[PDB]
Amino acid sequence: KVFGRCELAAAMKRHGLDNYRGYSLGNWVCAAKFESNFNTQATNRNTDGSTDYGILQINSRWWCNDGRTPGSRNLCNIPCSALLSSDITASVNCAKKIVSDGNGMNAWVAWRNRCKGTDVQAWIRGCRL
Repeated sequence: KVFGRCELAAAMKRHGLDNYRGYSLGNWVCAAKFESNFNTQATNRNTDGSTDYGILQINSRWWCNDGRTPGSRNLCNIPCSALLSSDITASVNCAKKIVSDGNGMNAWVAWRNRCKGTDVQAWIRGCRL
């Protein structure tokens, strides 16, 4: 499923992402935008061979098991395909584990290079959340 800006923000708010670990809702919507383009089915294969899955592009070498990434820790203990679902609960739940990791949202390259230090609040303005 391809979400709308406000549609995804309300879904993330309800799943408890607004200010989870100090990151306001706009950060999460901005990240999703540049990581998957709001598309739950997005997959991207990396040079190291791991693949990124879903709305929040969660990585197979550490967080999920896709049955093809050797040395995968599968920290969120879940098959990567579960993350391409129209229901974002699994993505959001694993993302919470990733963000509490000590590196924060810097773990997402797109957040770091395109959202960090911007008016992220512009991402949820005009939304009935």
